[PDB]
Amino acid sequence: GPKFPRVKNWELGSITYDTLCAQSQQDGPCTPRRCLGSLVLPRKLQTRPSPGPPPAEQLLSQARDFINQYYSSIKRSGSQAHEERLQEVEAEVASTGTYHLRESELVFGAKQAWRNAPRCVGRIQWGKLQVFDARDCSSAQEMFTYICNHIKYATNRGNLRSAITVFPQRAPGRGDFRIWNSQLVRYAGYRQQDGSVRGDPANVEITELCIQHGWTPGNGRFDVLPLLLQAPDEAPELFVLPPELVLEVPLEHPTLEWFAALGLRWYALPAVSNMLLEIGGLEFSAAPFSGWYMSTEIGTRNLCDPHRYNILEDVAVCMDLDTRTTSSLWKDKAAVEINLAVLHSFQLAKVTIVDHHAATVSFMKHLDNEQKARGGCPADWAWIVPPISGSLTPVFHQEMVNYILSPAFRYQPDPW
Amino acid sequence: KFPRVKNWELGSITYDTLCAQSQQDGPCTPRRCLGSLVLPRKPAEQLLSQARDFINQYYSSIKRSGSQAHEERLQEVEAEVASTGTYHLRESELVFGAKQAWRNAPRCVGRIQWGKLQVFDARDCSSAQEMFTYICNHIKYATNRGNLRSAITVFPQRAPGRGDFRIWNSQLVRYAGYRQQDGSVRGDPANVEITELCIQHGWTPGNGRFDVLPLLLQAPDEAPELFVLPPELVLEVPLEHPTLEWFAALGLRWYALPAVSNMLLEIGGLEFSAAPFSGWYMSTEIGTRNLCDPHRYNILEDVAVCMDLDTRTTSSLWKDKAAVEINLAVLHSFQLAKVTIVDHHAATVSFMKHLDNEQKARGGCPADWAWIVPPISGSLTPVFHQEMVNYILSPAFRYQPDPW
Ligand code: HEM
Ligand code: HEM
Ligand SMILES: Cc1cc(CCNCc2ccc3ccc(N)nc3c2)ccc1C#N
Ligand SMILES: Cc1cc(CCNCc2ccc3ccc(N)nc3c2)ccc1C#N
Ligand SMILES: C[C@H](O)[C@H](O)[C@H]1CNc2nc(N)[nH]c(=O)c2N1
Ligand SMILES: C[C@H](O)[C@H](O)[C@H]1CNc2nc(N)[nH]c(=O)c2N1
Ligand SMILES: [Zn+2]
Repeated sequence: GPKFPRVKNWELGSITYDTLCAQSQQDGPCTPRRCLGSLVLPRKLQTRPSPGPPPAEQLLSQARDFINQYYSSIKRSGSQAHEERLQEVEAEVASTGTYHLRESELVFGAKQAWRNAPRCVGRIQWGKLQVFDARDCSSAQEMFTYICNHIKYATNRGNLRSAITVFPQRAPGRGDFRIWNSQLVRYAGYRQQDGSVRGDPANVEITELCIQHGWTPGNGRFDVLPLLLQAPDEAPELFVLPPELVLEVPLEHPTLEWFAALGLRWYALPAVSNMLLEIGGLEFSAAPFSGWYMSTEIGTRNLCDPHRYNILEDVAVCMDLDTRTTSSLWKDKAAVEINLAVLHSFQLAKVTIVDHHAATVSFMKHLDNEQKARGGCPADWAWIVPPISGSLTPVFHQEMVNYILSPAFRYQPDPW
Repeated sequence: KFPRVKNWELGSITYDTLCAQSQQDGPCTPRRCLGSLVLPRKPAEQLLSQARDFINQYYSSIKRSGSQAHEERLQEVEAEVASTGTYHLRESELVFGAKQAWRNAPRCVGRIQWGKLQVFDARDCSSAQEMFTYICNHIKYATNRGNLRSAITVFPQRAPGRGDFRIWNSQLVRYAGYRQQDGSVRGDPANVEITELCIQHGWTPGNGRFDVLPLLLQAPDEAPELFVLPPELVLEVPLEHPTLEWFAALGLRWYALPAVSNMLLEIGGLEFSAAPFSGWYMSTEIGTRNLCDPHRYNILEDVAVCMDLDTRTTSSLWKDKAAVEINLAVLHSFQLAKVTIVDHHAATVSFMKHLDNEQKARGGCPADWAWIVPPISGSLTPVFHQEMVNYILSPAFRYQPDPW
């Protein structure tokens, strides 16, 4: 009947229609001929910068759309203040080629970008975001101050709080503010003479950049990287995070006493720093944000990916499993105990964390909330379903519709 | 252009040029991706173009394209369509077509096996009774006392203005699901509807959790008929665990043969509404989905309690622990009973090899990532880290409506 995607839950038998996808103004990577939904970074997901501001016609339409979004969210659509704000944006773009967001618009926009993020299972929390306005920042040194404050506020001694800090937007003929690091906290990856890697192989490139830029390298598996911070039209400067600001959790297992002897650990705060926050056509190239971890990010991906710390076989050996045959399920067994250790250790340390069952259950609640609020919720099934125990969580059995809404967090090319 | 396809574990890149051979729309558009949907939402020149394409594929496959046999065959097909609005395949074409359809199935992790498929031609079938005989033979052949062999049996194609041959059951082997008026379901809840259909066509029910269903077989424009399978035909494996002695006490079992029987086989524009096929099980189908899905047997909590796990909270990972042991028991029991089965690690490793074979052979391979990645331990398998392109190639296996 309804001219919209029909969405089914196969556990419960229930049916919804997504009308929200009608609001999408940007194409994704799929066509009637082939689905490219499993691609991490298709050409249709990456952006590209250009030294001059967008066609004013293009900016204006994106801006008017956002201003409309804003005035709706405060139930003043069609009002005199709504129309005057539009005029003010048209005028500002007409004379300068760009415009600026009021503070409450920036707050609404940051929350909406999170709410719109199809790959995030944590969106039940979308309305609880502390927005630090840093659009006054004028130096790399000052970015560091703002970032340290963010870290202190967000970490809160283990009672984590979601936050984003927004640095000045891209400007016509002026260099970007950029944080070179992909996260505020990253372990070094040192390429050994044998070709193997000590530390986190995900971080080889950023490690060597830090070294090129004068950082004296350690040689551990868990060396915290310094930040490479870039103010407009300047070489990036190097900043060492004071160790007491970086909360870490040593990993131990509730019953396997040898696990603590492994010397594994992870940091408390997942703070992503290389993403572009786009609002009403405005581009915030530096806008780091943080929440708290879902345990599978640490226990399954970062610790067990073959191209990350790759500890599965080591743990399986300690567990005395048969690692000579796939059918012993030694990988599945070790992976479970590693995830358990992550959960147990974070709880012991009083550091906020959520397991993949609690997380996906809460994401189902989010889906129902959004069905009523907006008539749908953009969601990337492959990313929402956790990397272990897929069909054991409710999201596996939930069909999802994926599409791009703005405000958005977007990937952007590396500054170098 | 053509999609750049990357493996994130190895850093290796391919380009899929095979997708350009797709003449059939999937559900996605540039505005929104619908890849996670289980089912699709919904003259004679068209048939003729599909027929030619397929005949071309066939003669290319035996490397005799442009031959006299090739040109004469195209003319036979064209003459037959022009006069009758349809045509018929030669057995060798059908054997090639059935293998290609499996090969092209984006949701199948077992495609390394695609060239090894026994094709039974059952197109000279005129009655439900004859359908039953063919099905029993298929089952006997494919089961092979536990040394499972992949097979397909192809019943007569659809013809305009006449009902289809259909097997109403979704698989040749299904356990009954009896709806207890106290809300619940005894047996397999996936099969409540077929179970009830059987009863009202005269089946005398059981009351167990694992009662094997009769087949409802339908010849064109006739009520379906009921046929009970001879119990010696249905090989089953009692489930036990290698170390937890209490596991056997759960009374769990599963059948050996995954024989799917409700899909439509399309070859060269011709449609085969009954063409049941079978291979062997990947252990997660049974251990994870069939036994642990909340809307299937849903045994996670029973096993967890037996394992004395803390059910009170998600963060004990009781679900994950119990699932692992359930999958282990399935593997162990099948291996003990000498019945073919493949674990999800071995299966995904073979599929990676298959992807590489196909890249060299065809320049790509249609794959549905969400269906290829197993339902436990996803990122622990190599397929999780492999980008895939999904598209429809013909010959194809397709869904079709239930005939009731
Ligand atoms: C509050 C607790 C939160 C949890 C448990 C959570 C969970 C997750 C997880 C598990 C992922 C997948 C990441 C990966 O596999 O690499 C993800 C992705 C994402 N998250 Fe959330 N998140 C939280 C808060 C936030 C916040 C505060 C923001 C932004 C304001 C955010 C925005 C995003 C975005 C944009 C992605 C897509 C990542 C990408 O494409 O690389 N999340 N989240
Ligand atoms: C030889 C051993 C085989 C293995 C291990 C295997 C494995 C699998 C698995 C695990 C699935 C997903 C099923 C689900 O989750 O419901 C699947 C789907 C599928 N398989 Fe294979 N398979 C095998 C043989 C075959 C054969 C012989 C055929 C056809 C001749 C075939 C055609 C298909 C098709 C069409 C699907 C899609 C199912 C659907 O969309 O409902 N497979 N396979
Ligand atoms: C290497 C790579 C990785 C990724 C995913 C990173 N996603 C991390 C992330 C982002 C936001 C998060 C928010 C909360 C949270 N707990 N984890 C979060 C983790 C995408 C593209 C590329 C590339 N190229
Ligand atoms: C409820 C439902 C389920 C499905 C997937 C069934 N897929 C079974 C299947 C098919 C082929 C197989 C081949 C081999 C094998 N081991 N298992 C195989 C299992 C599709 C549509 C609906 C609907 N409506
Ligand atoms: C190839 C595939 O897209 C890739 O491995 C994806 C799959 N799903 C994911 N899901 C999450 N949450 N995070 C990821 O990095 C990925 N990686
Ligand atoms: C909604 C989602 O597409 C659905 O639950 C899918 C996910 N992946 C799957 N993968 C396999 N192999 N089998 C399935 O039934 C499903 N179900
Ligand atoms: Zn798609």
